[PDB]
Amino acid sequence: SVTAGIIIVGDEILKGHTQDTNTFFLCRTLRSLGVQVCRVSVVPDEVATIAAEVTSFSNRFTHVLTAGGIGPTHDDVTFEAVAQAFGDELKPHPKLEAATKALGGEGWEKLSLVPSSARLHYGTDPCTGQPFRFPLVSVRNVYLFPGIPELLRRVLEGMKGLFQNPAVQFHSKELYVAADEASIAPILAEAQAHFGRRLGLGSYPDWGSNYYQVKLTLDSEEEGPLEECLAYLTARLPQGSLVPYMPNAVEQASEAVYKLAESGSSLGKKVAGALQTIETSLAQYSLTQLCVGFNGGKDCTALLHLFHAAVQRKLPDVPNPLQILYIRSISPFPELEQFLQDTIKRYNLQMLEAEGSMKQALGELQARHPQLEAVLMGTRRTDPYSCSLCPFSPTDPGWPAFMRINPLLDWTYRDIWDFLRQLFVPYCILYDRGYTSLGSRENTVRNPAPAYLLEN
Amino acid sequence: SVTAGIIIVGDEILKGHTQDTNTFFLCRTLRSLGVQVCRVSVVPDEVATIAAEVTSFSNRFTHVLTAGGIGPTHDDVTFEAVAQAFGDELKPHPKLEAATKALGGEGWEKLSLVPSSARLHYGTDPCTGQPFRFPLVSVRNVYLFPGIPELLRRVLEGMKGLFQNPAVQFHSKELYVAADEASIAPILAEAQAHFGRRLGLGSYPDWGSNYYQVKLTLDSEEEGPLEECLAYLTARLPQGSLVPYMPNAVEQASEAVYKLAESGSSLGKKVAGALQTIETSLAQYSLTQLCVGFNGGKDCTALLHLFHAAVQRKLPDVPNPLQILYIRSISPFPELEQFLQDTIKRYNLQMLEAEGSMKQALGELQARHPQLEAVLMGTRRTDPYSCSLCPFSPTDPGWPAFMRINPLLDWTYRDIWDFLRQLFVPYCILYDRGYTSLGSRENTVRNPALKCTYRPAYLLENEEEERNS
Repeated sequence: SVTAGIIIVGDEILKGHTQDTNTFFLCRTLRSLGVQVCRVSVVPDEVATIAAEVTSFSNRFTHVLTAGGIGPTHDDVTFEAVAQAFGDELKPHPKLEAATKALGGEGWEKLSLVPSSARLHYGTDPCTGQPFRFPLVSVRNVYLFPGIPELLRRVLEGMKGLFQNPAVQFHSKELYVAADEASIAPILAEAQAHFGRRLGLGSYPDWGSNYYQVKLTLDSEEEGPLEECLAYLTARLPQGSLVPYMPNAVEQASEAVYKLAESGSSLGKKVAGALQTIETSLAQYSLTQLCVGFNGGKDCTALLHLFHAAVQRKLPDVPNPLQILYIRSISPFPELEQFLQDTIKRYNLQMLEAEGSMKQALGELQARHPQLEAVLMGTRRTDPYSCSLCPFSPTDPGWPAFMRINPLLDWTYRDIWDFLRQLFVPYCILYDRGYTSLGSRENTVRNPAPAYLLEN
Repeated sequence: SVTAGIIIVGDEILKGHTQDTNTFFLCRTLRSLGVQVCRVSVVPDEVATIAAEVTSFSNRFTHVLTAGGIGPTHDDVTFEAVAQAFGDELKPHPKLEAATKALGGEGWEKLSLVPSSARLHYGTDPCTGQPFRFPLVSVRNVYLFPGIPELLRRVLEGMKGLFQNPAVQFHSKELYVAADEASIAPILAEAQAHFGRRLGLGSYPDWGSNYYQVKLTLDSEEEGPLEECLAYLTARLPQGSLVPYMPNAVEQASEAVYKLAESGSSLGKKVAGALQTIETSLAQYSLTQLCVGFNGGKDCTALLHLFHAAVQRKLPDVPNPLQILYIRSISPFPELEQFLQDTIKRYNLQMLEAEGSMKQALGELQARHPQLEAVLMGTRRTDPYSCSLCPFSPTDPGWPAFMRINPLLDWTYRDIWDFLRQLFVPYCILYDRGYTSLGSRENTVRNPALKCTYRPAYLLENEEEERNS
């Protein structure tokens, strides 16, 4: 049981000028090394305050790690505070003097003025593989790191040996629960009691996903207790509470979709057909010549995901940035605003927004890009004009002439939903609230008393 | 003098599972309101520890703001901790009971079990305009916020009136100094003494810039002292320490480049000519047909900047990412690779990678991209082959068929460096370290002329000395 406390010295973080990113790194790294972090404290550049906090933490924890305040200016007073807390006196340390002298050493006198009882630790910068400029100063069980975030990460990585607890290795499991915290709290209490000291079970909500509301976290020093509690909980919790959620969209999406295609299942065959059409799309036109019609709904969501999967594997070496065509005609829904920005961010899309009917946007697009010659469409066999549609249907004479590709032409509503949910693809949350179609504000209603249970 | 302490509750934050973002929002918000935050504290889900910190912060500071631990599980124990801290007893507050009963209220009894001395503060959620689900719980000068960052931001926005200090207004301003921290340390000490408690002066280094090393920070309740200190320091500090640097190398570059072109100066004329060639390029081919040859160096940096300005002027609508072709030295420098990575995000470029001879990379490209037909080049007329070169030159017969466009043909080394620095365009750090020309690792060395512990590249006064390194 090796514990540690952290003291971050910085006026700026308290003021709000800059955000604190050192604390997350320090905590994560120390967790990996086998050290239990018990407290964190942000304090201003004041000698008395820093000295009090150092004294308390030193008495209470095995290791103490301070970040910031060892500069050459007047506001840098960590060394002085550490001197005070331990009744030491500040003295120029010859080796730090030599370090400053090897370089320019103008006005660096304060950088070598450290507590008399200090000890130096030399290490290797992981980025350069060469030794650091200055060694790490320690006093009793207090290690004085710099505040510069890049340098802090480098120095901690270089000197992490100093903190490794060999006796302890931490093992952790994550679980996604679709129920709110209130419903499962009793089961968690019972499980924690039954297991007691062996493992720590915690819970916290994370709000922005279609597949879980709460995240359970299991922690232990050994691997076994984690699975034992997994079994206990899978039993106690109602069946299906847990979700095997994976971040797929960005990278695994390519191979995950292809795997679903090669599987011998109905949905697998539908995916295989859509992907064959999309591959032909890539073979007739350059991607600079293709664009995906995206209104925000599911059909367009699935189309975009399939196009991404196909593009990646077909064209890994080329940058292949995705282009989409977005039409607004009615005052956007709030959920739609959020989803559209999120989607373009995830996929790194190119939005050429015309506002009106699709044909109008198509004219605008012909104007903006002379190379574009074809549009991918999420039209389907359930959508009217269904008998006339072909996988490749050319644009009407009046409209601006583009050749439309309909990979999802034979896909059915049930298939769209199976495909989206099985791979955990994100979609507009309104669908989860009982709306079967995303339309204008006057157009939208809920037919059920989720959307993915409606049969037709 | 309204002071505030902050207590962040949650084991997960400490273990490293998740990062804490509540603290930045709380600190920024409280400063905007006129409240000085004196401490922040992260504590585990333990009653004793939370209660100790609560007692301490309450006795010492005007406001105490707690985030987390008011959930319905057992590991959430803020209410009980506060009860302990003030010797109070937990008793259900009927209004919170009515709230929990209004909805299903399954397992929500713990959400209505608060200290007997609790006070409720009702508000309205700024996103929905609807009243909050639950009110903000207060005990003494201790305010119990939820832990979910989205919901906490909503709640703080709704009820921030509770903390507004009318007596105080904060003024803050930052300065960019091209000097090491040690050199200005004495001047900063003297200025701070001279101003005493009128104004608060801090300094911190910022590492990723070609134009400044340190950032000075002035904080006060009035504007006058800030301007006074600006004058004091501008006088005390050696000349040129202060720089009017602005991070508009991309958004405002469009207007700036053309402004410099319209100037009747040697450099202005050079920029106008390069831009004329580039505009002609855009008039001949579509952007899908163009790409910028970019090796990371100075010439390509300036070329990309000019090309960007021209594109944003003629086609402000066209969002297309500009395409660039990168050739990798048999042994690239790491710093140059990093600068190229930083650049691809700055300008949002699309990279058509290729290695080997220019001829080889072009052979691969015409396969990867058939639609592409022309390449912009940062070549300059140093050697005779380039003096023979023309602005629009096709590739030799052997090479693959592309049209090379050389807008920078007549530019001189001094002009390149002036164009980059005057507009504060970012460039590879290696040039500042004494390299005047970046080639493969085994061929290039810090330029000896620039040694004295090496001087920047943009001070070398002779253009011919750049060529030898």
